[PDB]
Amino acid sequence: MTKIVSHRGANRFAPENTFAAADLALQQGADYIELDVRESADGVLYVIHDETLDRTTNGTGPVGHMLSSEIDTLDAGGWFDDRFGAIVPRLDAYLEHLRGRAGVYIELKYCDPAKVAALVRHLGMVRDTFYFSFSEEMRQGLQSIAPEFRRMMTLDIAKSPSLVGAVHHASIIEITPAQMRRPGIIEASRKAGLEIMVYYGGDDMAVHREIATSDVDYINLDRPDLFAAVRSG
Amino acid sequence: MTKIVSHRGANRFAPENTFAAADLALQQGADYIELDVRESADGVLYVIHDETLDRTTNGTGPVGHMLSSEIDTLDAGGWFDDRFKGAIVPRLDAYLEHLRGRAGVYIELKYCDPAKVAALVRHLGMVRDTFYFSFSEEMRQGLQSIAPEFRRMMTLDIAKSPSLVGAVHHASIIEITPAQMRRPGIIEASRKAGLEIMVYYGGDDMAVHREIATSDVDYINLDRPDLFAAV
Amino acid sequence: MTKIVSHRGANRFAPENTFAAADLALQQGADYIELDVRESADGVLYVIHDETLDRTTNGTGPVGHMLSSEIDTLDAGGWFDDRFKGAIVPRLDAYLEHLRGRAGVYIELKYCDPAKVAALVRHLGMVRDTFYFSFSEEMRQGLQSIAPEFRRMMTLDIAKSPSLVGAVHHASIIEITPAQMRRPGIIEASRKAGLEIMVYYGGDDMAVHREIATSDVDYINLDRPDLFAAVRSGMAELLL
Amino acid sequence: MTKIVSHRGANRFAPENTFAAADLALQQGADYIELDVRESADGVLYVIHDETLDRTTNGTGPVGHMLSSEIDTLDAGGWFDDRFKGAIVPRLDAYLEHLRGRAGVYIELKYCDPAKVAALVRHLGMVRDTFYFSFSEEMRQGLQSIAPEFRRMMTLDIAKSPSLVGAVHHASIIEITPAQMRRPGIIEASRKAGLEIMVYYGGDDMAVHREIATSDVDYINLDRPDLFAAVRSGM
Amino acid sequence: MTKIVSHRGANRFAPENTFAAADLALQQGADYIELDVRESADGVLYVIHDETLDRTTNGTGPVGHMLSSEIDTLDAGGWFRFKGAIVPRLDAYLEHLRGRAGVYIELKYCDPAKVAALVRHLGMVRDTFYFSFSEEMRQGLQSIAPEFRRMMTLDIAKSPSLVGAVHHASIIEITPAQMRRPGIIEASRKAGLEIMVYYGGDDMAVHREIATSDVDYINLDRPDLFAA
Amino acid sequence: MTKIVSHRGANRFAPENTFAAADLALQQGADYIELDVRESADGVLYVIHDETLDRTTNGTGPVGHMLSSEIDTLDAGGWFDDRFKGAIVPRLDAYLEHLRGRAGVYIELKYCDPAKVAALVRHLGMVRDTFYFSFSEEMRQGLQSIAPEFRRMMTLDIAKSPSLVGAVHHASIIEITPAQMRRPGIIEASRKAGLEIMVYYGGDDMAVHREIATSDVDYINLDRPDLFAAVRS
Repeated sequence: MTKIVSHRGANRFAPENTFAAADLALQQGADYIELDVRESADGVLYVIHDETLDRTTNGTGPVGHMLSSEIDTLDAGGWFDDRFGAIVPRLDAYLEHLRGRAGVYIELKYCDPAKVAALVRHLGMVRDTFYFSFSEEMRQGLQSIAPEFRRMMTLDIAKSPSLVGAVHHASIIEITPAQMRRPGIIEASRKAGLEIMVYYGGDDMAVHREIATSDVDYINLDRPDLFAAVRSG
Repeated sequence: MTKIVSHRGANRFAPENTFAAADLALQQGADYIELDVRESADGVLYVIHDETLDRTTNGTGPVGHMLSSEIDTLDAGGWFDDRFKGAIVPRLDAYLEHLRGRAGVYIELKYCDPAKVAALVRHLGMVRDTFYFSFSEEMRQGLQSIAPEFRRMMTLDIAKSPSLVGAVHHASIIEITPAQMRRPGIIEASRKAGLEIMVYYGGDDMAVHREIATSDVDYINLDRPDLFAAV
Repeated sequence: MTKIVSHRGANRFAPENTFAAADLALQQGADYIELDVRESADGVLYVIHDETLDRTTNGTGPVGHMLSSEIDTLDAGGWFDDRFKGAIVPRLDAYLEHLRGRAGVYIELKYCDPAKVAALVRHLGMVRDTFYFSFSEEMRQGLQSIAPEFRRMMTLDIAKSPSLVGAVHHASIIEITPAQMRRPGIIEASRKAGLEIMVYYGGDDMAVHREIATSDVDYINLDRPDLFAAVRSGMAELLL
Repeated sequence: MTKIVSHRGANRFAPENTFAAADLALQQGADYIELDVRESADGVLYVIHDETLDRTTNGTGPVGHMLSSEIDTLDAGGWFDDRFKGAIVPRLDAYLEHLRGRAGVYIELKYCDPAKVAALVRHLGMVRDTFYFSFSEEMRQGLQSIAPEFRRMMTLDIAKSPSLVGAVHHASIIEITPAQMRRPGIIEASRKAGLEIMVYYGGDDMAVHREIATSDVDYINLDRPDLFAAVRSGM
Repeated sequence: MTKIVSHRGANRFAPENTFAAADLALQQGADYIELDVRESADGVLYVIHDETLDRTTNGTGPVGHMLSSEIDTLDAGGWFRFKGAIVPRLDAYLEHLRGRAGVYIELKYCDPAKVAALVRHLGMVRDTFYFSFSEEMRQGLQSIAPEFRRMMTLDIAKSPSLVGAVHHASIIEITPAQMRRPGIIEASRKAGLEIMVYYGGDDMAVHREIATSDVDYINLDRPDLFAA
Repeated sequence: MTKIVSHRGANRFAPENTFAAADLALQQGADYIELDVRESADGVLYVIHDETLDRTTNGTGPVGHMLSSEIDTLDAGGWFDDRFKGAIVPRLDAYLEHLRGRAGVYIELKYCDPAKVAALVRHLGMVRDTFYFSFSEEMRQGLQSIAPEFRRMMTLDIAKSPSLVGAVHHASIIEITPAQMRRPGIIEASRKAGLEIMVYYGGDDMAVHREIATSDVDYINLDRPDLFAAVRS
């Protein structure tokens, strides 16, 4: 049965990357929660997609340039609705809060891979966690510090299912719906012994079904509720 | 339920690292089969333990100095029982193709070329059902560089602590002696670490076998598949 | 005398990267066959240049997304000429075996598993007569830690300086444009560095071929073995 | 002015590797404190020398097979004296925080997770006033790839030459025996390489201490802070 | 106290990357002399910024394609009282500066092994730090000389806590705008980093700002002003 | 034909690793000169085998602990014979300078800075005419990381199989013993692996010399060039 990976939490009904967005996703049936990591000017791990506070908080400028004390005081939920001054979660709490409740797909944006390794190791969440990053710097870093961690590569970058493990040292391959459909793509990913996650952040119930129907291990989506119902069938 | 890992195949009643010994262990309920691998003078991958041929074949000297053509000649069963005269020193090549689909494989690199092992396993598509280890640092470094994604294991005697099996030795699997399986905190520390757990037994004591089947262990490295299957 | 490196076979008279373009190249006096490698969806090493099958086959899309079983189906000659209707997309497998004992091979990795390439060559015993290159930094580093000892080359365009081919790029062979060949100190620096020199041309100006054949150059990476071979035979006589 | 490095603390008057030993050393004049890092079965960084609890605690067996829960239960002081019956096995956690701002710290990894150490140190902002070493190659290489910016030392016995401390061992500090210190070439060669100089001793000969203080050395890896402390003052 | 790093000498008063621009700046109170290094076709280190000879020489083309011999010929003073000024070999330039100042070496494109050997030989490790916009040059030197001092700009590291943890540098460089921002210097100090500020701006009003700030180095293009 | 590798120089007629012992070797027709490098306390690369200055000089103590200034002033010939009174321990600097153009150089690192070696050989343009080795894994890993290009040898004793001389020890040259040279499959395997072959002897049983010279061997690591040389003529 395909597991649900919630892309930045219950994105459509709660401020992305918030305990609320996260808690909501767990309610709608998400099996995993995806988050994005960044580091404050003073070395603290936070959950936030953008490089700057602007788009999703009461603050502005590079998160890398701000100290945590200030960051910990920003509003990260009012921009969505007044019903939400949610905090820019610290990977510290955000993870401890998720531990035991779900798996976490951690995507490094820019931070210290060592701190991530040390933390995940401290919490004992190695098995139930997997990594990725568009930053080559981050991948190599995490690849050198934590080879044993589960990581994933996109077919888009790997060029071939056979190279996801061989070249990108990953055990999970992310493919689009178009790639999911191509006959050999799944058989190949399977020959390579990869878990398979398909990315789709839309509303087409049909697409959700077709995925819940295919030989796929995960779905990285922006609407867990929909896929959860389709999985109901 | 604990999975069975046949150490050198059912060697108590068959020649170790032989198709016979392996098919035997397989028939006695083995879930995985463990191999020993070395490379010939001319780069061929063989399933043999000792560095030399003397002990388990009718040949002599270092395996690294004999051509594959001469090796495929030797008898790898005679020394054991007369009932084993044909017994060849299997080629990792053919040995894995055979097991491919009948069981899992635990490949211990004695001394060879990691690249050829990774090329081989990736071609047979046996990445998910195999794991590695070596007492040679050189071999582990090579394999670690060539195939980080590969599942591997470290023993507790080397890692010093379960918290270091993955963190320091990049292992996903931890192997422990039955004694260590007894220490209350060891199995728990390993689970905290998220490692798979395997115990090396291969004894006669059917009680220990039942004790391990009882504990929260994932695999049991064995010399007597027969016994454990019953339990 | 200068050695000839056939750029993806005698491509001007045969479908590039094809057993046909290669045999032609051999018959025409080439000492090395240059070939491009990519990997199928299921990990089979193939000889083909483009990322997609569209141009040199009757198939379409990325090769990385198609299973070798269907790939072996395609026709890699038909597009060049009716004479080549059933040319297959060579499996590095067969190709290298067919070339072993017949020529040297210059293997350019486009995108594939370095481990498989190194493993295959070590098995055929072809490490002395093959050299590598790749435009993909990822492929280069992969092969650099997997096969530090293989023979490799770097372009001056990338190395910036002959002295950096081996120093920074770990290569023992430098590739140069005809223009850089003419620069007085380039061939000399490369010589001080202990590098083998290769000039990439592949045009059809007889003058250039004769010039190159006349310079202090070890190899000529070209598109027309027929031309350079003539010029070279001419040199051979004088050599007598 | 030669700075003093207290090897496992004032181990000559207090149970080694305990806060008691650390504060005592601080008082005898210590500039730096030396620890040894091990790791519990569940990944908690502890300050204890031996691979086994036996010799310096009321616990027995490998430190790596025991959960922090039980370790935090041991008596790392009683064996030394009744005055210290209380003593606990210091978690690198708190031990470091307690020293931060009060003294420099020489961290010697026995066997543990380099990553856990590098993260802890960065989080505590103690990068600068701290330096590392280890006799485990596995440990040094682990730390070398994870934290190459850290300050670290190499013993001459291993580096063979002073010009190889940095070039081959990537170290910034060279440890020298009082003997090797005497050779006029050793010290000058070290300085040429831009190295810091530390002399390991831990002996009680006021004779030696005087000489070391005499020499052109930066640190002295001591076992008797009081002795050299007195000698330094006089100068 | 804040030290002065001369961005390839007093490039404003004398031909950049020259013994002249080095002496002048050194005389004006400069503490360090920043220099740009490239390698000739026959492998000789040379101080010159651009990849091509043109801009600051009577010779043309890439430096990488010219033999040291012919390069030694060129005059890198003309284009600026100076005329016979030569393109300095890192050999002489480094020996010439030893004992008189620190040296900030910025690798443009060359062999890190040659640089490390040279600096190790000359006993100049402690008084020198590195950088390079080239990932290749940085990884090369990082693997060859982990111990050398190096800097990463905040522009690239994104966070002060990442200058050492990710780019393995002990020196962080920043702009004045960044210098002005509160918690930046603070975070930089927590990471135990040395702080350098780039500013080739004559606004003597900012030179005053920097001076009063908690900086360690000032990589200026006009030493004189800051010296005042 | 077989190239001659003068192991430490003409051993029975001139103090090992000396200018005198090298020039003498060249006369007996040596093609290559094997050296042993060690670094002086102050960073100078010298040519000397032992870790200490005892056995081969009038000085004493580990070479690494003595400054170059001093070492330069020592006597490396008197120990051998009054004839070589004054022989100096050769800096790899001038020793390579002196050999460039007249011989191949087998540079065996004992314990020094691989970068210093690397830079030197690069500057003197002697990359093609030299190959390397070291029993020290520490030295081998460093040279390997700094100069993968350099040609290097590995003994079959260590590689366990000619097929691993390249694949694992990244070397193109395999040094074997006469004993192994006699074993059938060996030399052939080495050829299948495209390896250059070198045999170590240093003995004086001139029968063997010819056995080696009549074998498919490219190099001979000798103690007596004079002998093998004449067997060559």
